Amino acid sequence: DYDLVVVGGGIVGAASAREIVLRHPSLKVAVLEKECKLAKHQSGHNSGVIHAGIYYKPGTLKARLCVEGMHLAYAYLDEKKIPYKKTGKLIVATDEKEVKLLKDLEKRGIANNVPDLRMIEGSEIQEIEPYCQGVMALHSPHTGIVDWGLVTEHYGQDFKQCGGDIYLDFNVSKFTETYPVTIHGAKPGQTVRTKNVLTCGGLQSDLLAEKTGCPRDPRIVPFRGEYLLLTKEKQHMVKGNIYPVPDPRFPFLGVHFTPRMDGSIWLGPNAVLALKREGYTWGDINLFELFDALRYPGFVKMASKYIGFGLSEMSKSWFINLQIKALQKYIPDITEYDIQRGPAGVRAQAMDLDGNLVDDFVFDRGQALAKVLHCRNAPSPGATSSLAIAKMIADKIENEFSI
Amino acid sequence: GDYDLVVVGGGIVGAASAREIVLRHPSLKVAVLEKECKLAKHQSGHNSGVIHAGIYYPGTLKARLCVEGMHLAYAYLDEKKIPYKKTGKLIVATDEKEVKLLKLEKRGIANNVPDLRMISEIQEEPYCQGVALHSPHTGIVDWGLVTEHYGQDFKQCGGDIYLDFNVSKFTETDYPVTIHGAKPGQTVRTKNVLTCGGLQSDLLAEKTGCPRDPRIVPFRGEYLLLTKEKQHMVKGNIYPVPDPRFPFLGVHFTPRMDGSIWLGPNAVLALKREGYTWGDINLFELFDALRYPGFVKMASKYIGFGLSEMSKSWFINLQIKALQKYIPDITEYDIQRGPAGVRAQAMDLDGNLVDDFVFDRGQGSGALAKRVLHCRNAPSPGATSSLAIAKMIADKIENEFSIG
Amino acid sequence: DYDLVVVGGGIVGAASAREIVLRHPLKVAVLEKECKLAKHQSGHNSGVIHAGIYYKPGTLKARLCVEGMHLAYAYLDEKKIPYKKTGKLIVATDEKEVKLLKDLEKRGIANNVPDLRMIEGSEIQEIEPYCQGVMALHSPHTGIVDWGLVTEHYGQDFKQCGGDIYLDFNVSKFTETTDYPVTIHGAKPGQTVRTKNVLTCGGLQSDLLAEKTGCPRDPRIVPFRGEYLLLTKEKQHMVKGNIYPVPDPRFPFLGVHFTPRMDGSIWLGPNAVLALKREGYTWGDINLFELFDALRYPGFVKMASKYIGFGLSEMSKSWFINLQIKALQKYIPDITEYDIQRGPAGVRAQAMDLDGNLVDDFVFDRGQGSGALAKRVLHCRNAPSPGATSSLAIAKMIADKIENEFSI
Amino acid sequence: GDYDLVVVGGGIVGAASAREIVLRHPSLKVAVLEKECKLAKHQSGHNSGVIHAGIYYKPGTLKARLCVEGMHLAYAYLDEKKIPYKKTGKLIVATDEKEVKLLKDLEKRGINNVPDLRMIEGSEIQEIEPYCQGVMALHSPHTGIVDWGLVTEHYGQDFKQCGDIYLDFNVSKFTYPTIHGAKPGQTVRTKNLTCGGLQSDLLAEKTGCPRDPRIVPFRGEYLLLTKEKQHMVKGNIYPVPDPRFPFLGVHFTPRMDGSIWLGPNAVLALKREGYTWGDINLFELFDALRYPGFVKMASKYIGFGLSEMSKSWFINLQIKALQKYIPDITEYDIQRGPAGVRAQAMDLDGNLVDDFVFDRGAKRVLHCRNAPSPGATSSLAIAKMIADKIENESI
Ligand SMILES: Cc1cc2nc3c(=O)[nH]c(=O)nc-3n(C[C@H](O)[C@H](O)[C@H](O)COP(=O)(O)OP(=O)(O)OC[C@H]3O[C@@H](n4cnc5c(N)ncnc54)[C@H](O)[C@@H]3O)c2cc1C
Ligand SMILES: Cc1cc2nc3c(=O)[nH]c(=O)nc-3n(C[C@H](O)[C@H](O)[C@H](O)COP(=O)(O)OP(=O)(O)OC[C@H]3O[C@@H](n4cnc5c(N)ncnc54)[C@H](O)[C@@H]3O)c2cc1C
Ligand SMILES: Cc1cc2nc3c(=O)[nH]c(=O)nc-3n(C[C@H](O)[C@H](O)[C@H](O)COP(=O)(O)OP(=O)(O)OC[C@H]3O[C@@H](n4cnc5c(N)ncnc54)[C@H](O)[C@@H]3O)c2cc1C
Ligand SMILES: Cc1cc2nc3c(=O)[nH]c(=O)nc-3n(C[C@H](O)[C@H](O)[C@H](O)COP(=O)(O)OP(=O)(O)OC[C@H]3O[C@@H](n4cnc5c(N)ncnc54)[C@H](O)[C@@H]3O)c2cc1C
Ligand SMILES: CCCCCCCCCCCCO[C@@H]1O[C@H](CO)[C@@H](O[C@H]2O[C@H](CO)[C@@H](O)[C@H](O)[C@H]2O)[C@H](O)[C@H]1O
Ligand SMILES: CCCCCCCCCCCCO[C@@H]1O[C@H](CO)[C@@H](O[C@H]2O[C@H](CO)[C@@H](O)[C@H](O)[C@H]2O)[C@H](O)[C@H]1O
Ligand SMILES: CCCCCCCCCCCCO[C@@H]1O[C@H](CO)[C@@H](O[C@H]2O[C@H](CO)[C@@H](O)[C@H](O)[C@H]2O)[C@H](O)[C@H]1O
Ligand SMILES: CCCCCCCCCCCCO[C@@H]1O[C@H](CO)[C@@H](O[C@H]2O[C@H](CO)[C@@H](O)[C@H](O)[C@H]2O)[C@H](O)[C@H]1O
Repeated sequence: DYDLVVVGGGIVGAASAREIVLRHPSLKVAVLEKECKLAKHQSGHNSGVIHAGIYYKPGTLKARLCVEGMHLAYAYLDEKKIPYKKTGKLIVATDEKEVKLLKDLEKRGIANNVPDLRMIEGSEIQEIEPYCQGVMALHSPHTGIVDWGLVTEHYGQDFKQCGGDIYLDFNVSKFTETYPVTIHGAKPGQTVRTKNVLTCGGLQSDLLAEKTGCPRDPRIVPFRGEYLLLTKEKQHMVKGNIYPVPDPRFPFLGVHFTPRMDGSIWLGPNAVLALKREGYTWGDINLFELFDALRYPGFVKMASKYIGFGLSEMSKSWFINLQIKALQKYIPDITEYDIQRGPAGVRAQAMDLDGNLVDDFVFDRGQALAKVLHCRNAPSPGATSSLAIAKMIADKIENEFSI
Repeated sequence: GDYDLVVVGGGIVGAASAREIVLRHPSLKVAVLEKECKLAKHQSGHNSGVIHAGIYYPGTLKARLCVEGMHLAYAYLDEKKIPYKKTGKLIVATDEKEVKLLKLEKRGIANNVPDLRMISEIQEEPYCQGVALHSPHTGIVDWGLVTEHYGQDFKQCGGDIYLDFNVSKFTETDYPVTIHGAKPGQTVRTKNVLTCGGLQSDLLAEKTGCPRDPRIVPFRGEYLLLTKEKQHMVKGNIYPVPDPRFPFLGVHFTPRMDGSIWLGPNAVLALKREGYTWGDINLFELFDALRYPGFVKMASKYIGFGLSEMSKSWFINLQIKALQKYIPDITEYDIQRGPAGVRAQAMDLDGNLVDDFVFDRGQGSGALAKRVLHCRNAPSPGATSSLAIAKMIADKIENEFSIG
Repeated sequence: DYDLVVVGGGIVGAASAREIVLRHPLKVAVLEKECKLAKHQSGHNSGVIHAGIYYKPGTLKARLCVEGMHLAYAYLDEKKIPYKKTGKLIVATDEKEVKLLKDLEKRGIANNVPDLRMIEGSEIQEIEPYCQGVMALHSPHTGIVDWGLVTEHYGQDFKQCGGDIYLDFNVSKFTETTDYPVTIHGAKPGQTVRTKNVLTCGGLQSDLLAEKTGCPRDPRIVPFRGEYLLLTKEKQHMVKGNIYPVPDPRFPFLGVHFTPRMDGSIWLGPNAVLALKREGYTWGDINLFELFDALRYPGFVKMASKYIGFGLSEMSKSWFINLQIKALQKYIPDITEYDIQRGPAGVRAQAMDLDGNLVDDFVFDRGQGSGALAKRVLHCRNAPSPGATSSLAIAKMIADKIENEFSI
Repeated sequence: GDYDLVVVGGGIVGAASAREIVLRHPSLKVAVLEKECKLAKHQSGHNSGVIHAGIYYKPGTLKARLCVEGMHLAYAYLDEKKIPYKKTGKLIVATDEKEVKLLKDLEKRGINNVPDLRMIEGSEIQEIEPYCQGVMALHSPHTGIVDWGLVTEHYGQDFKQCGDIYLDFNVSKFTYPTIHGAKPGQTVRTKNLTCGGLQSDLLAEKTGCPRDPRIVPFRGEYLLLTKEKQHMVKGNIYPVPDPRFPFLGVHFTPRMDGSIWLGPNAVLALKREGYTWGDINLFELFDALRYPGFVKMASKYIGFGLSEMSKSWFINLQIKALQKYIPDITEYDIQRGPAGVRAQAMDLDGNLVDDFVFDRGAKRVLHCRNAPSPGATSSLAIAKMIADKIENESI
């Protein structure tokens, strides 16, 4: 019924299916999503920041796609008239040990050609954020905030305006050979036949790849990202984004202060090991989803080296008074009575056999069903670089299937 | 939009109640809010699918609603032209004590289950044995499809079904109550509210002012699928003689409209409200069910019964020794594990399992109170008695909400 | 240093050591890890002296019981050890239990149990006026005793003939050095004992000690806690003797029985609950090393495949004692939950093969090869039930087994 | 009726008090009731055997008063009875400039009338420990190595030679107005204290004392350095610990037999006598976790306690911290050794008790629920304080 279908209604799958039919309008492209609407998981529960590209090492792939995607996104928001607020980004250092890291993020950010990056001292910190302390800060006024869930839906809008079809409530559960390939949903009779596919399963990147002939690695390890909602009384204390100086050994950016479109400013997210693939709450646990997460060889290797950082993140979440004490190192005007537990997101972090966290493209196919391409990982961050990542995925697909 | 009445629940009880209230009053502006993407996505979409004739329940309301609902169901199935098969039920006894309990025959004759005969005798079910009761008016149907037709009739009467509407907060506003969904900006204004939340009967009732009791204790009903190489060994429904102390009818043989033979369901306590799998655990929803005062009181009396259900689930080989008492030519190789349903069992603070109607509301004569009525439980079988209990739910809200 | 070492100060190890020194007046020592002898199974038992009623006629388990019973009474009177000889009344609950009790009557008189006599009706009131039932089986020769006190007398006779008892000696390792090739190391540093041959009756650790020589993991020791209930002193007059239920013949467990102790107390038990620890006498005692290994045993998965229902039954009645009372009221109905109290417990050293069966026979095992430790250290990994009553008979069997394995 | 005074607990505290009591009044009928077979089978038998100089303790405090006095009393007792010991330096070593500040406060608090407190510079470090690095350090040569289990046996040896140690006596309930044991018939009546280490809270509840202060077991795990490199550690090597906790941190310490133990750490034991990780007790966890003060301390000190468990789960991380002192140790050079359990008392607000705590019901009983640290070196000094409190409550 179709030529190629994209499995995944996330911002990556929507932007890829959009980009491929814009350049090739003669291709019947469909999209299968297991949920009611688009961007229900990662791209629907994010902090909503358009990143400038500072943390990523120059000359790498992630440093190029982020800077290119940040300009492609801003140009896309004006064409579609999507609301967005360009607020300041302050990477504030609190002691003499973090400014050395801040000085590395300084030279690393300038090499990526981020627009108008300045390094302010403690005197000018209140000039951008009057309520924030710090020894030194890094100001990136080009960063902005946007609802990536609305951005994801606008991708699907332009997708089917060119002839696409978005099949929502379609839980892909099996691939069969009959248009040679055939896709089967969770409901009986719900089936779609095509020639090739391209999956962007996000949190189920590996499980979709296990139903074609790909190995278990790289396994998707769920990391919950919890947020705290500051009360409306003190929303004026944060004008823009206030980021901390993170540990460069991990891709996590740490809990930060971030405003949103609805005037709400949120505190987060953290790095909490989710005991469930879609474990948005701490109580929700799946025994089968962690027996494999524990029997995975790479998990024991990462835990052998980085168990202390994951447990202290879980410590600051068990007792939020510890998290407040950390946030007071930046804005000491916030107490435990000025916040309340909000929603959270889960990160689909890839992991190899050695325990490293993957931050690179991971395409895989079977060893008819083989030669079905699975995008098991995309470079961070997937939201800002979405349009740039889409073009790169729109190049891998045309050589794997000859379009 | 603004409405007169709002029904929270896309199940067979919420849809039939919403369908009944608009047929009696076509001038009403009634809406339906369902948190899932389709009607009958839980209990009404994960059931055995057999239409009961009320042979186990006389003089009460459940025995009247089931037989009346069974007659109204066959009339609705023929009017809307929905496929159904009169498979017939065969309640077989095995031991000598089960013969005394089956002599269930007197209660079924009083309830006027038509063509009820005490049978064992012969295999005129060929492969079934044992030392029985036949009622050929018991049939099977897709109750999930029946629920969709209730929504089709409700939409044809001017009603709107809001899907993906996860009700999360009732606040005060001509339409003095407003309803908040999960997504920001999802708002519906109404005058009076009726909730049929099924597995979330108590949680929805808590957002108005109702007490914790009765609590909804999840009981997962796992099913085993007899493979196609032996589906011919069961022609109609073959039920065992159950313990009258529990509403669970025990693991039974039941054919489906697609020709498959399903074996079940059992009674395994789910570690989650929507725990359809054995491993899915919600520590919050688990601790509250156990810390509920009525749970330990019920566990102190019948935990051995629930443990044998779990043991037959952990080791399937123990389950077939029971099934071999009815059909001995079934091995461990002829069956596979299938899907499951979770029962919204209501339980009081004393431990007794609720089986009657439970309507609850607020207290202090406010706006959220008196205008939001919660159906915390409906008599079983809910699917078969759906058209029957919908008439009594419509009568309840007509009195409670004053409708013309 | 010594010619023979018997590790384990239980009733089986002390009887074998006492027997082996009387026949060969040999430098033999006894190593016990605990403070005193009979600190486990020999000191945490029902204290009943059985006659061969339940056991198969003509088998070794049935011969040893009546042989050890007659040897015990002769030994109790010889050493002036206090013992009370009441009766064991096995009552049937329903007609289905009358069929099993009829077989136990024929199975008991075949092994010469003096003197079996079936009773029924109002005759049950003549022996126990508070207990009911359809039919019963009377055994006037069944008595009670302090098996822990009996075990200490075995070591008393063992020391009265030149034997040395090593207390607080936790055997940790078996190494080789001659003339005494095998030395035995303890938990404390420097504590060592050299010997020519070693015999191990470790009870709950018979498989762990055998693993330190070269013996396989099977048969594994699976701990089964046996909890007791204390009948209040206000109703201890309601039971005059031993009231036993007819047990399932598939399991060696005799079932929760009414049993008086010689201090006047009436204990109701024991049950058969799986222990989360080899020496887990309480409900909360959990050792993850011993828990996560009893589950990884191949026989444990096979045994639970067929008898998990009987085990969860025992556990459910252990969590809610009201269920246990409803079972005991089928015999003496005037007992309620207010008339009981949680008491101490014992742990059975139940051996299990790889197929899941509970072995109840003699299991001797030595190391592999012609080395020093493999040919001089013999492990008794299981003894026939009951080890306490059959102690004198088991000791003679073990003594003959040692006389052949080591040529003394 | 048999004895006049009964000391429940045969640890180093119970043995020293019973020994001190009979020397003052040789006419008293005194007995010691120990649950285990030998004396010093628990806390006193499972320690680093260090005679503490007393450098961490604030001046003018009671803990600093008994430590400096008990250390001198212990050195006189070891020579009087000819007990083997070795006087090696402790050498408090620092790392970064942030650790030098706390090391400077340790030198000021010590100069508590500590003897011969010299501050090593850096090049002189190799003259005391040639394999240890660091920036600055604080030396004190009169610290000692000792078998505290051997000393406890000598305390009871004198007590038994001055007029009875009842071993295997698990004191159960209470009834010369009777002390019951675990075995039926095991009895002994007295006219007048308990010093149970990990059970001072449970013994007090047998006569009507409140649950507070509770005893929270903290397992102290040790690591045995390989015998092939048992020469890199000549004396003690202690890190600069966080002053908010009584734990001195994992340290290098040699034993009488030449072995060197690395530790102990502070890992929450899941059992009162939980000497290994897998040994847990559910009843003793609903005790500690449901305790009101435990949640208060956990809400403030969970991060430090979680990293301790992380270093215990993976020695991978533990040696990475030890290499900051001597960097010539690998993973194959270490091996998991034995451990001890700390009888840390905790009040209802979460604070860790560090002073004397005596509580009675009902009048003839007196439970020393806690004693100042370190109880091993302060054994003779603390015993003098316990003997003064029991004489007043009218010997
Ligand atoms: C807490 C959090 C905060 C973040 N904040 C930011 C930020 O501030 N800025 C930024 O640039 N990035 C941010 N990100 C990253 C960004 O959200 C993700 O990188 C991006 O959404 C990845 O796109 P995706 O489509 O792969 O994710 P997803 O949206 O999760 O894509 C997966 C989709 O596939 C569907 N699916 C899965 N399995 C199947 C199946 N079998 N059949 C059919 N459909 C299936 C899922 O339902 C889902 O819709 C954040 C991520 C997290 C977790
Ligand atoms: C395993 C099993 C087998 C059964 N077999 C039979 C049989 O053979 N024959 C028979 O007659 N009966 C049978 N039944 C009974 C029958 O299925 C139920 O009685 C019936 O489905 C009850 O109707 P309901 O509306 O409560 O269903 P439900 O679907 O459970 O109704 C609850 C609905 O409300 C929605 N909801 C909950 N909370 C919210 C919220 N906050 N906001 C919005 N929506 C919300 C849920 O998504 C759901 O759609 C069976 C039941 C079970 C569990
Ligand atoms: C609850 C219960 C009730 C019973 N009731 C009865 C009854 O009524 N009548 C009856 O006849 N029988 C009864 N028995 C059975 C009888 O008690 C046992 O069969 C018998 O006690 C076991 O003898 P043993 O010598 O093997 O025992 P144990 O006493 O268990 O012997 C093991 C000994 O080995 C020692 N040991 C272990 N490892 C080492 C080591 N490394 N170094 C040194 N020493 C070590 C232990 O300390 C211990 O003392 C009962 C058993 C139980 C559990
Ligand atoms: C890991 C660790 C390392 C240490 N290192 C050092 C060090 O280097 N230097 C230093 O000076 N100090 C050190 N200490 C401190 C010192 O070892 C202890 O503080 C000291 O032993 C406490 O004395 P105690 O008698 O109360 O202890 P314990 O020896 O525990 O005394 C309690 C005794 O009473 C018995 N008992 C308990 N309940 C009962 C009962 N009901 N009936 C009968 N008997 C009972 C117990 O069996 C035990 O023998 C260390 C402590 C620990 C835990
Ligand atoms: C499964 C077990 C293994 C777990 C896997 C490994 C997980 C690793 C997660 C690393 C921690 C998350 O990322 C971490 O966030 C914290 C908290 O914001 C940052 O912390 C930083 O900012 C916070 C406030 O925001 C300051 O109080 C803090 O002093 C500073 O270090 C770290 O710089 C960053 O490294
Ligand atoms: C607090 C939580 C603890 C659990 C609470 C109590 C839960 C009670 C569970 C009841 C068990 C389910 O319901 C029970 O099903 C079993 C097994 O199908 C039926 O059992 C019947 O049919 C089976 C075959 O299916 C026959 O082998 C059996 O001999 C017969 O009794 C029981 O008659 C019925 O009572
Ligand atoms: C870990 C997985 C495996 C679990 C282990 C399974 C072990 C098997 C358990 C056997 C149970 C103990 O042994 C069992 O005791 C019970 C209770 O006393 C006896 O039961 C008998 O007496 C009791 C009262 O005492 C009566 O209420 C009962 O009707 C009668 O049958 C059984 O006849 C006997 O079989
Ligand atoms: C129950 C949950 C809460 C747990 C309760 C609170 C437990 C508190 C324990 C704190 C940790 C133990 O004590 C802590 O030991 C560590 C490790 O040795 C010391 O750490 C010090 O020495 C180590 C080496 O040993 C160095 O690598 C480290 O850089 C240095 O800081 C800390 O200075 C001390 O504070």
